[PDB]
Amino acid sequence: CPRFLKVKNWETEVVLTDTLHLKSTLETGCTEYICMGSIMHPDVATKDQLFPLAKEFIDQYYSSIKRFGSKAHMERLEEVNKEIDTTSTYQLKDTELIYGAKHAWRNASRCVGRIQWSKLQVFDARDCTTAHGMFNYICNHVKYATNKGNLRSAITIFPQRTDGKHDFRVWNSQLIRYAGYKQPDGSTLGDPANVQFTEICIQQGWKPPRGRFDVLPLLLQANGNDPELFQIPPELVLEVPIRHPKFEWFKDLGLKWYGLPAVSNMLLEIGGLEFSACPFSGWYMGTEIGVRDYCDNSRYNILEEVAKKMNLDMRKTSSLWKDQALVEINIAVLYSFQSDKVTIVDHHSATESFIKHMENEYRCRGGCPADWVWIVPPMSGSITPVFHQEMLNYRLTPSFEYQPDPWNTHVWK
Amino acid sequence: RFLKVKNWETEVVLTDTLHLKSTLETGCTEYICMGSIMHPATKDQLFPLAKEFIDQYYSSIKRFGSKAHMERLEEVNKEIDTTSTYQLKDTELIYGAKHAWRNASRCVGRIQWSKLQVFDARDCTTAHGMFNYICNHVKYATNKGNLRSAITIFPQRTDGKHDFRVWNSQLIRYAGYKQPDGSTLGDPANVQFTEICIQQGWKPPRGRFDVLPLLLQANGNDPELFQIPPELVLEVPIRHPKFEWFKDLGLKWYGLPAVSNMLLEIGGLEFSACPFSGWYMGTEIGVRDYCDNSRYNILEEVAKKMNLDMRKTSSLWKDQALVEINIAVLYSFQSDKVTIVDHHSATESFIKHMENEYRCRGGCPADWVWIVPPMSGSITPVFHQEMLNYRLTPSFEYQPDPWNTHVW
Ligand code: HEM
Ligand code: HEM
Ligand SMILES: Cc1cc(N)nc(CCc2c(F)ccc(CCCN(C)C)c2F)c1
Ligand SMILES: Cc1cc(N)nc(CCc2c(F)ccc(CCCN(C)C)c2F)c1
Ligand SMILES: C[C@H](O)[C@H](O)[C@H]1CNc2nc(N)[nH]c(=O)c2N1
Ligand SMILES: C[C@H](O)[C@H](O)[C@H]1CNc2nc(N)[nH]c(=O)c2N1
Ligand SMILES: [Zn+2]
Repeated sequence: CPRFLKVKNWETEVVLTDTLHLKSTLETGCTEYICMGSIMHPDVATKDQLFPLAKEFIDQYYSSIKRFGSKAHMERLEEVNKEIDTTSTYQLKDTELIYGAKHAWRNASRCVGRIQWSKLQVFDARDCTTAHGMFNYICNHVKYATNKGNLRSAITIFPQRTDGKHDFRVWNSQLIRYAGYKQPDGSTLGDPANVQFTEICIQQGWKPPRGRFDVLPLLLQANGNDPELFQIPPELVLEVPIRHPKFEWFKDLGLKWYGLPAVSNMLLEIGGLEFSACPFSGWYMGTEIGVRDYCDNSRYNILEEVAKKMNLDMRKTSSLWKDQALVEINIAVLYSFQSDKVTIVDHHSATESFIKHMENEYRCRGGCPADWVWIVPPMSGSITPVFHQEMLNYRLTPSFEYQPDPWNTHVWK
Repeated sequence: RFLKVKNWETEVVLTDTLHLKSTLETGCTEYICMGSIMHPATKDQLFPLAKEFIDQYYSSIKRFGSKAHMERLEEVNKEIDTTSTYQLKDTELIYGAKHAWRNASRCVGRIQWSKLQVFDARDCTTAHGMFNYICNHVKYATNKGNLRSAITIFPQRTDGKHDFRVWNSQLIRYAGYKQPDGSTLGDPANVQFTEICIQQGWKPPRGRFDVLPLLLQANGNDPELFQIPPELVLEVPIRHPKFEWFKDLGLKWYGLPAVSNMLLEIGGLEFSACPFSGWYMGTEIGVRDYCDNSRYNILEEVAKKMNLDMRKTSSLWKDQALVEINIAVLYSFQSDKVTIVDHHSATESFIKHMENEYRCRGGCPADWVWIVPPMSGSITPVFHQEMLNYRLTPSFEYQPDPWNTHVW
């Protein structure tokens, strides 16, 4: 690989130089002859696999605190090596855990919100042993991160994987999501993205209200045991009813959304250790709700009803009735969150912040891996500055990774 | 290995085998993806490239290994020997030009690829000849508004000192003028090219929509200026179907999009002058040409006339104005019966095209970064379509601007 790589911004002519790609660890999926940049997704570590992975992370940590090569650095290396020898695994210090989690966010090429990466509140839940205890930790996470609408980014980290038969898992894909119910006639009530998980909950004992916006229960697995159901206390679930500053009829659509986006199905990898339950939360970019959740055809799919109430001609695509309604929906989402004082960022502000963040990372870190396909927002892409910014994508560790859905792998007791 | 692509909206899965036929590089490696980077012979090298292309041509007409196939291979071999190059048959030129379009991973309009009028201009020797060929192209492709796809192919490169080049980036474009007070009148994308035309003698009208002259280089000589006859240049005044004040913005655009700075590569031969044209997708004018900060940059003016609150980004005033501008563009072209396609229809056609190509050909190289439209991405079907990008030949390639290589 070449030592310096240049990226250009085609609207400002700014050229940045990346050297950080030389620390790339895992594979992108691309080759010299094919690029998999738009592919959405392109039994443990042995003692011998673990040694070099831990040393790499420990070296990186001691370099970050300006103590590389120090007595404490060499001592930590030796203590980790011994621990891997006698137990075939090792435990992270609290300092290392916090550094690792922050950097997994810093390295997340698909995240436009990373200017905030260093202000992550890390909750250490490695002492947790039961699903009730997981429920307690998650309730505390939700209450802290919500903060009455002044949202704060946070992560809660449950015990790492050991032999793969004792995984901690949150079976929910996000901590707060709405149920979906398939009907005998083929229609769907609620959120069509969550139909599979809803059916699982119902099979596990959940009594479904069968409404349009039913907060799903938590389904929590500790130490490889069968998962258990818990209802989040509704006073902890902050929600925003959606209304429009101009269209009085918009509130009559009965739409609302939850304030806290909190991913709970990813895997956090630090120094070769695997934290399979590590729910993390931030705050929304408006388009995640107003474009994807609401206007995706396989989601709530409200473009038609909004367009009807806007009295647009919906017979010709070239009237751009979809585009016109999509903007108003996103105007309403941003207006409703700001009116209720719940943190939210519009796509113009977020992408301008990300450009400033990326320039700082190139200057102070030597690069910033970024996945253009994910960074550019799903509406008005080219009137945001990220559209014109060349990006390099590569995988640094620590990182957040996808993992198989737990119902596909769990050995029922 | 067989590679699968999934559409996440329809859950349709396609299987790609065609990528096994590529050997040009993408720029990516196993460790770094450059998918959002815009730009990442001899007798010795020529014959294998020639043979590959002849092979796929005779394989395409189902006479692979025929006597005609055998004879052409040896004919081409003797010619690369005795002349250091070779000349394509007419049938081969047409096939190679259609397939360069079919292979253009960044083009959402490829459902049309085999409806392409190919104009053979390989006997051209002077800039006057190029001008005549180009005027004929423009008149044919414009067709009084019923636009027809076309390409004109000038003589191939020989030693690199005798290149044919269209110095314009598109056949029809608007001049851009650096103002004394610091700003820009016209189109800022073209400020440099406009200055070169003035430096070469063109008398600029210093307006907002001044059609640039053609600047044409033949056989490596200095380029020459030519005015396209105005009756050949079809233009559309932009008005809005509800905002009657929109026409008072004074906006217009040309109907014929015609790229003239790329390089066409067929069987290892390089055609440095190959202007090709089709018809517009509305967002090309309404989103990029009008609203890029480094282009005409009219969002502020439009949002003014709509009386939108412009103090905070979160009112989405930019997004509102953007949609109205794009409604006006489509409405104006359609009212004047000038061919144009909206991004919803275009991307729908491209998904259908992908389906056709997977069935009959085993895949379709496609660049998601370029295929997805610059507005309303995820409400178009391409947003949810996984795509494999790879380089098949014949192809269109970028080349350096001639004013950085030419010696006068
Ligand atoms: C603080 C405000 C934040 C904002 C505005 C934000 C914004 C976003 C957005 C818009 C996406 C694309 C989401 C999608 O289309 O599904 C994304 C992806 C992602 N974010 Fe952030 N995020 C924030 C906080 C966080 C935090 C705290 C973490 C982890 C510590 C994080 C990690 C990620 C990851 C891993 C992805 C990619 C996951 C995937 O591949 O699906 N984000 N973010
Ligand atoms: C017939 C109607 C056509 C439509 C609607 C169409 C649409 C488009 C659009 C919207 C783009 C992106 C352009 C940009 O963002 O600057 C594009 C790219 C491209 N088109 Fe098509 N196109 C058409 C015809 C053609 C023809 C006839 C050719 C060649 C014979 C062609 C070759 C290309 C190439 C090579 C690119 C990629 C350019 C690059 O790499 O920068 N297109 N097309
Ligand atoms: C922490 C946070 C901030 C924010 N603004 N939005 C979210 C929800 C969107 C989102 C992510 F960001 C990251 C990951 C997922 C889930 C991965 C799903 N993959 C397979 C499409 C996600 F759905 C989370
Ligand atoms: C044939 C045709 C149909 C259509 N719809 N639009 C156009 C103009 C846009 C366009 C292209 F398509 C292809 C290439 C360029 C040149 C882009 C500049 N390079 C340096 C990125 C272009 F600017 C041409
Ligand atoms: C940096 C990035 O590659 C660049 O802005 C690309 C992105 N996608 C694009 N897509 C199209 N259709 N046209 C473009 O000019 C671009 N520009
Ligand atoms: C096929 C394609 O990769 C898929 O639709 C991706 C595109 N980009 C995205 N970008 C974001 N932010 N979120 C997404 O879910 C997707 N989906
Ligand atoms: Zn790639």
